[PDB]
Amino acid sequence: ERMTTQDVEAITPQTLINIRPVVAAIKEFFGTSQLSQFMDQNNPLSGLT
DNA sequence: CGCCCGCTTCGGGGCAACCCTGCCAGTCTAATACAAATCCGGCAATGGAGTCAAGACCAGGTTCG
Repeated sequence: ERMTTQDVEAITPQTLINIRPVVAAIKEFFGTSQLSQFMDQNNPLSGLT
């Protein structure tokens, strides 16, 4: 999107790349997903299992 | 000639147990300019509401003649 609206001979990948949707996807995977489960450690066997 | 209807299939809504147990989800042209409304801060009319000091006032329980 901003590869066009930005003026040429002025921009740089510091001004192009937005890391905020990237970091949000990782944080919404490790938080609040039904595979990012809470570590069930009431003994070493269930910790392993 | 074009005209219409009986089975077939395609789709579409409804339902599929019950106790506990858990707890808070997203993104960009950017500012001026002005006016009505609102609000809040400070004296300034209070007079009402409370507070004290003083006393007058009884009429009854306590003591002397």
